[PDB]
Amino acid sequence: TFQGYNCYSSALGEYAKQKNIDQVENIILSQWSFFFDEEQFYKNQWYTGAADGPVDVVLNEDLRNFANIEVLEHISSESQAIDEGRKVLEKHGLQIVLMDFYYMNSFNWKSLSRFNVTREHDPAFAVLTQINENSVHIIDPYYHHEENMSMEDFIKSRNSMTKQGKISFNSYEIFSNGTKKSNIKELLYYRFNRYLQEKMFGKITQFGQVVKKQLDNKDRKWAFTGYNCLNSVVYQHQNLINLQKKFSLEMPPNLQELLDNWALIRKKLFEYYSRGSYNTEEISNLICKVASSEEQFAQEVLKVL
Ligand SMILES: *C(=O)c1ccc(O)cc1
Repeated sequence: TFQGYNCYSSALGEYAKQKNIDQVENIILSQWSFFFDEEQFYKNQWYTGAADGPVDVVLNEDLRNFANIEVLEHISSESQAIDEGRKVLEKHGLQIVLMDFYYMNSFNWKSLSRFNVTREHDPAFAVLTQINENSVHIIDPYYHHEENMSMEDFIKSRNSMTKQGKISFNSYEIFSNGTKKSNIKELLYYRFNRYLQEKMFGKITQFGQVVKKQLDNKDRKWAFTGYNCLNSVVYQHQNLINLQKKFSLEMPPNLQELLDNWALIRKKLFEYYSRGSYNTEEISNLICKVASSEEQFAQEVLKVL
C-alpha cells in the first residue's frame, strides 16, 4: 500500500493510486512540514510530527492550491452509513472512512519488543473496498494491512468517542475540479519556502525545550506519543530520498544523515518510555540540534534544487 507520511495522507494516496487520480501522490510525497502543540502535549494527544490530525488540513489546502483537488468531509448516522457506503462503492469503488483504531490494531508491536500494547480510542483511516451482509473488507494503508471486520465492529468503530473527538461515520471524498499538473521541483520549492517562512524548524526547538522540562515528570507516555508522532517526519525524509532517486534531484548531501538523526531521536524516546534509560537532557539536546540542521538543510534545498 501507499505509505504517505501519516494515516490521512496514506488513505488519500492509496485511494489515488488504486483509481490513478493524478497529482495526489506527488503532492503527498513532496510534503515538508513540522508542527508542535503544547496543549496537545499535556493532554497526551498526537502533539508533534509532520501535521496536526486526524485530518491533515494543510495537505487539503495543498491539494486545492496546486491541483484544484478538493477533499469533502461527509458525516452520517447509524441508520444511513452502510446504505450510503453501498452507493459510494457503486459510484467510486472505494470509501475513505474515519475509524477508531481501538478496533483495528493493524501494527505488530511485538516485532519491536512491546508486548504491553495499551488499548486506546484514537481516530485512524481505512479504505472500505467491499460491503457484505455481516462483514466488510478494509485496507489500513498506513500499516500495509487489510482485514475482514464484522459489520458490528465496523459500525461501532465509526461511531466511537476517541481522545481526539467523536466519530460519526465520517467519510472523505476526493474530487478533481480540473487537475493542474506540477513539476516535483515546484512542489518541493513551495514546501521548503513555506517551511522557512512559517519557521517550522522553530516548532522542533519548542518540542526540544518541552522534552528538557520532563526531567522529573513521573509519567513517560509523552515519550511513546512523541515516538509515534515522529514516524511522519521519518516518512517525509524517506519520501524526499525516494523523490531524489526517482527524479535525480539536487539535494544537500546530509539528507540521509538527517533521517538517521530523527531515527536516533525516535529510538531514544522509545528507550526512555520503555524504562531502558533516564536521558531527557540527551533527547532534548538531539532535538534542538536537529532543529538547526533542518533549518540549514531547508535553506540549502532552496539554493540547489
Ligand atoms: C493513524 O491515524 C493512526 C492512528 C492511531 C494509531 O495508533 C496509529 C495510526
